[PDB]
Amino acid sequence: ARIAGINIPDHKHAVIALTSIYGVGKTRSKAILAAAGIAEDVKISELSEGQIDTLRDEVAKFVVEGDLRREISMSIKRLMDLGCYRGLRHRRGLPVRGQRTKTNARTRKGPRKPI
RNA sequence: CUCCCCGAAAGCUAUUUAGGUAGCGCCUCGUGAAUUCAUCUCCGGGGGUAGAGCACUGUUUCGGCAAGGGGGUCAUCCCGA
Ligand SMILES: [K+]
Ligand SMILES: [K+]
Ligand SMILES: [K+]
Ligand SMILES: [K+]
Ligand SMILES: [K+]
Ligand SMILES: [K+]
Ligand SMILES: [Mg+2]
Ligand SMILES: [Mg+2]
Ligand SMILES: [Mg+2]
Ligand SMILES: [Mg+2]
Ligand SMILES: [Mg+2]
Ligand SMILES: [Mg+2]
Repeated sequence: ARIAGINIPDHKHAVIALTSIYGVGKTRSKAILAAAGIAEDVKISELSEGQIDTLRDEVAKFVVEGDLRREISMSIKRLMDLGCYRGLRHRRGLPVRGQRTKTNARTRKGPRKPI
């Protein structure tokens, strides 16, 4: 119950439990169990250590966790120092994908700030 | 009424005490006991004043160095220069 440096739940199906890894969604979690030869509905509790290791190498094929967290942070970093319009939206906390800001946009702005 | 000898104090402590009083200090008279007491010289002592000084406690002026702080020029998301 220790993959990619983190601990994954033991009472959950293998397909659901693997999604606890930053960088592995339901699709990738479905591919890994396929690449290892394990069913999806099997709890990782009753998984032999001879099987967990066969999952760890497959997870190594993907850029997950801190390496992904550094790639995403670098991508944003590249826009912000560039001065491009997208990086200016990241600077000012506004939405970047051309959404309306007259109303809404509270996910990027946060809760309301009275005058 | 007279003569002879010595000769103060106006301090301390306490006091419904403060211009009163009490004990002590200072005056007198008597008795007793030590080279007892004083001056000077030499010897043994502690000292924290005068003066001086500025390590300490504070205060003070000038210069040097400078953490830092602030005021600005950009930068500005974080940086920062
Ligand atoms: K818009
Ligand atoms: K008296
Ligand atoms: K007497
Ligand atoms: K004599
Ligand atoms: K002497
Ligand atoms: K001094
Ligand atoms: Mg999806
Ligand atoms: Mg639109
Ligand atoms: Mg006389
Ligand atoms: Mg009384
Ligand atoms: Mg009276
Ligand atoms: Mg003096």
